[PDB]
Amino acid sequence: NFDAERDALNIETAIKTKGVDEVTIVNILTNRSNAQRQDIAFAYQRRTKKELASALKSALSGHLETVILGLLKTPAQYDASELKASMKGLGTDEDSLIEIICSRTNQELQEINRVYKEMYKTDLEKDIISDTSGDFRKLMVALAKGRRAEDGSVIDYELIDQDARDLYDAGVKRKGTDVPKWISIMTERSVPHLQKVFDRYKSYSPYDMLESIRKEVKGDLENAFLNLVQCIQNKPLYFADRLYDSMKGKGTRDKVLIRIMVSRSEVDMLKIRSEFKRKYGKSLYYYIQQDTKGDYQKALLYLCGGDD
Repeated sequence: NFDAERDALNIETAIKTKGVDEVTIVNILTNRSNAQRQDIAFAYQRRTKKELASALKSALSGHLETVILGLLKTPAQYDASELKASMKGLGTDEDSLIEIICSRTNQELQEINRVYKEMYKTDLEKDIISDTSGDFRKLMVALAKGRRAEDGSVIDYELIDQDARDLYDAGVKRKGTDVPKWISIMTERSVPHLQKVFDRYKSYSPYDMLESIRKEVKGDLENAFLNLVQCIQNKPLYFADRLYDSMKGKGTRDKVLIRIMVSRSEVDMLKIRSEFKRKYGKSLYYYIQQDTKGDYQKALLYLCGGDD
């Protein structure tokens, strides 16, 4: 059962069923890859004459709408749209903002940039500028460029030690504000490289990288750098934490959990589950199931993908 024509027919049926049949809509869409869902949208329009995203908007509501509409976007469109979303307000959610931009590669970031401009008729860099300020704007602008180095074949041990010390020297030896130095090293070196930088940093600081930050820069670049480093060091662990933080406490910050599950079900969902189990003892399946209800939850559970 990947047959677009049959998928589109079953969804048309399910959408025109008196009172909609969400069970079917969810069983189909959360069990097809992003590419497969694109062929279904196509075949659905071809078949019904209306766009599928449009048909589901009318058919669906609450959190399930949000989940299903997101899934229909290609990854770049999705990211593009969640960057718009999260940078509205003064430009509010600075966490969500790194979440989306840390954790994409240079090439995903060129697509995001290109599409963003297309959907919103304005460069991503301009809204970041509008919706952020101070050093956070300088950081986000530079990340969004997606200009990290790629990879030298042998591990470039030479440059690591230099960066390690330089981060320590700018951050906490000299210390006020050679924050530019932090911005550049954190944005222009490859992830693997920076992972090693974070290990060798321990040699220079009495604290590990994360501990060293706690107390430095306060201006969001404290909290923004705690997020970026976790994200570089260990993406699965990073999303696992953010997933848990969204589901902890009375109720749920359903934006973060939805975005993550939709955005990561095809990238590293298995490692995320793995890490989540070890760090909190319970599986991701379980907190979701518990913390969500209805067709909404089984849509997440399907995107979670497995009972652990």
